[PDB]
Amino acid sequence: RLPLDPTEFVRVLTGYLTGPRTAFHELVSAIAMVSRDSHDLQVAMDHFNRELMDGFSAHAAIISITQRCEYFRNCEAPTTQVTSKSQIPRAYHRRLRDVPEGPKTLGRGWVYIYLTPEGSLGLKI
Repeated sequence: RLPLDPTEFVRVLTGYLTGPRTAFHELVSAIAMVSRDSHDLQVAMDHFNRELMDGFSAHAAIISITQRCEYFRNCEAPTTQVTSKSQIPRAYHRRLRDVPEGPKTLGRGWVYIYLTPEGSLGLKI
């Protein structure tokens, strides 16, 4: 069999989501981006399937990885670079906040630290 890579991880987990793309899709993508190898991805995936088995929704399970899986819990939120604020999805605009110094952890709910030419805007879950 084939161990996981980020792309398949994102496809499997976001399969359980519906509706327009929201910060939950981005949280899935952040979890995939921030893992160090296939082992972290299958930790996150095993936990996700555990939480669905327990009857949690996909959304709850996704947040539950950031809370209960110890690696992702203590992980710096990933950085995305954009040419401007305009290329950040529009629905996120109202929730963007400026970003502190130091640990912008996934456990504390961060998803993306966007990099813009004038500012470093953070998006929470």
